[PDB]
Amino acid sequence: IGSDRNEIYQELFDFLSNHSDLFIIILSDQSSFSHPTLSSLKVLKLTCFLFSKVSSLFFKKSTTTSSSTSTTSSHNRTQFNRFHYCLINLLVKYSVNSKQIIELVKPENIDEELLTEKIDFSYRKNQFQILIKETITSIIHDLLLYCRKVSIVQDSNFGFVC
Amino acid sequence: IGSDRNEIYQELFDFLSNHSDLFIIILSDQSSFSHPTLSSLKVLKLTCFLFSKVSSLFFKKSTTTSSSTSTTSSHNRTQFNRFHYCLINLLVKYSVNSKQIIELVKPENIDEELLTEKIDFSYRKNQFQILIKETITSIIHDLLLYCRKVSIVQDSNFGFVC
Repeated sequence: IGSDRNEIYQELFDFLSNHSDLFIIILSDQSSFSHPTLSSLKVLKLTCFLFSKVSSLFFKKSTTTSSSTSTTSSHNRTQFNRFHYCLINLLVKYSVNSKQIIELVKPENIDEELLTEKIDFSYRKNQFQILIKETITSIIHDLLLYCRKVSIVQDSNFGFVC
Repeated sequence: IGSDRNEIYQELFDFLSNHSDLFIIILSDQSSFSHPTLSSLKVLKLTCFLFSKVSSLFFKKSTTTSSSTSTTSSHNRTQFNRFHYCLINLLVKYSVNSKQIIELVKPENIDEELLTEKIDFSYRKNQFQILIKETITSIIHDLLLYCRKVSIVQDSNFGFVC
């Protein structure tokens, strides 16, 4: 029903918004690790998808000006601004440096080393440099869905500038 | 006088603690710039020195339990915990990866390219790979002074675990 997808998206909103420092540390991709891995990218692919799904509640819970506690509506909008700049800076990092990231990622498992030897006959690359790249297609895709759901609002009003 | 060094250290404490998210971004050294530079290290050498100087106020303003606003003393201690983990993770990054950092830094000026051609007769290295290294001696030294001033308190009581 019209309830049930918004209920799922509200337990996900209030998850992401209580655990906000962990999700800021994930969504900055401020990686102290001198190589990224395919499993940090597996986690990032899922995190950007969740923010793309919940994006319309991120607009609403930061724009509903209730006639009471100005100290909470400013806080919700400050969390929104932090998450928004992280998600926009990922759309810079993962598009512009896309090729360097595919050339910097390392395997974590013998399954991924056996994809690092093997070529793709369509591409030459190895199969690992394609699984990384198509994980990066996924990161860019739901980041662009987040940007669309934040730039264009209901009744076709404009939202935040991406 | 006994006032005047605490005046200078208080304007520096309340500087570093109001501007906290800028100093967290400096002190994490989560360098998304795919090479570090000597001038980011010039800034980091000064930032670690200021936190080493102010460290004893960072212990006091996070441990003075007044019988009043538990909502502020918990906040001061949360800022302390953020700065402390950054300064400790720098002491990991700059000691263990010390040699790789000297092999990853680039010059920003023709003055520093003219130190990148020139050898040191004592060392072979170039002179730039020594100026980087001795900037890293400086970063490690005042980070170790911070750790000493935070591990060992007045009366020789123990402080925070480094």
